[PDB]
Amino acid sequence: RGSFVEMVDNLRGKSGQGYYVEMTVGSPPQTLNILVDTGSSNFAVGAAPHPFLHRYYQRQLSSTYRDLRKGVYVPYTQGKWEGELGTDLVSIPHGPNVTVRANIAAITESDKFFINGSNWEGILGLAYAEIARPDDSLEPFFDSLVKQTHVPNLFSLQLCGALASVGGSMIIGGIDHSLYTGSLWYTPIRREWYYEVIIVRVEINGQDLKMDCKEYNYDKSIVDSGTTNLRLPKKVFEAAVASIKAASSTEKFPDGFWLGEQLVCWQAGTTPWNIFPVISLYLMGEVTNQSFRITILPQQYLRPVEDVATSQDDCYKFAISQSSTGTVMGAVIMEGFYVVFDRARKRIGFAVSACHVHDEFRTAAVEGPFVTLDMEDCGYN
Ligand SMILES: CCOc1ccc(C(=O)Nc2ccc(F)c([C@@]3(C)N=C(N)OCC3(F)F)c2)nc1
Ligand code: NA
Ligand code: NA
Repeated sequence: RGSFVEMVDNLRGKSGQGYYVEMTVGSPPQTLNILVDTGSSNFAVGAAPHPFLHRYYQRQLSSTYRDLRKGVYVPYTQGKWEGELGTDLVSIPHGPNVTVRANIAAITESDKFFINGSNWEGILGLAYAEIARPDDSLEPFFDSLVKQTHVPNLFSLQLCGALASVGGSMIIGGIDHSLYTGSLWYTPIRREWYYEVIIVRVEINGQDLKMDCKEYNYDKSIVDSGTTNLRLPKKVFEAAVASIKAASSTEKFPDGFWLGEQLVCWQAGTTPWNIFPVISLYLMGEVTNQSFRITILPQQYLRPVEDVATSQDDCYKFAISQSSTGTVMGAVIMEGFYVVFDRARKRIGFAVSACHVHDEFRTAAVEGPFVTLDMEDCGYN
């Protein structure tokens, strides 16, 4: 409990391509890099020589592979994958010292799923059986892990943002206290499908947006390591952009910047971080009428875009975007914080991440308690 030196720094990635962990599947073990995704529930790996993939799962080489004789077709908003279901032995080399027999979807056809130039070749869905494909009887990886071993039913994620390499830690079965400063504050998991939570108040530079709080969770809010942006429901995004624009008035930007339709660039070394406001989300706390708040910086929500082969300078993408699927606390929130997915107690903890990017005027923050009434009304039904 509290100290997991073998798992610290077991995540890697490149800016904008996600965080992956090394895993092995089959006997003898086949090594694969697997995207860590708290916003889905399937363990699905490339199983055929797609030209973007460095490595793929070759079932015919595993003596422990069992075929489930069932296909799975999974369409997303953009892109899709299709695969064949099976189970095999799975390990995490920089994880606990155990082997699990787990469901795997061997991906045999996909479209817009794998990223050209990325170093991962499958996805580890860490959320619950209820959003598993094809249905909730396909047991997710983490549930198999907790059933078959003595690993405690929680994991924690420290995502450290930055061609450029990102890194992080996924502590499986526990919390490592060197990964955060101050205290952890916990918000209830409202329902176990996504890691769904409830936002009770939103402030821009300390100014309340003053919306009905059910607008903040329309139709859900979730914590998702497999999404880059802070996504906000359309109505909330309009109000939030309007405050942000007002708060940073000392400079003007094309409208398209705020919509993610164009980048903005300044000369190297001179990003004026200080004209942009902090953003605070208050979350439902553990006790009636009690909330706490997490605050991120422009260093989290203005993301550097390295590969602009038609510019000299320092270009950034605005990484807060409008959503129709509810609020998504993606890598933009999570790179501020050490986040604890405490499934045994159905709660999610946040603490200031010991690695988050900041400057000498401001820092990400997790603070409470605050008195907030009517937090139950904030959930959408
Ligand atoms: C800081 C960068 O963070 C990231 C960058 C890229 C990526 C990435 O490619 N994610 C990614 C790729 C394919 C995919 F299928 C998914 C799914 C299943 N999972 C989530 N939660 O949302 C989109 C999705 F439902 F389709 C995510 N993720 C995080
Ligand atoms: Na057990
Ligand atoms: Na600590």
